[PDB]
Amino acid sequence: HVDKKVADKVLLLKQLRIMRLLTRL
Repeated sequence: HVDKKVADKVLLLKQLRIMRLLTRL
C-alpha cells in the first residue's frame, strides 16, 4: 500500500544528498 514513484521521490531523490552525508566529503 505504498506508491512506487513516491519511493523514488524520497529514497532516490534525497539519496543525492544522502550519499554526500554518508561519504562526508
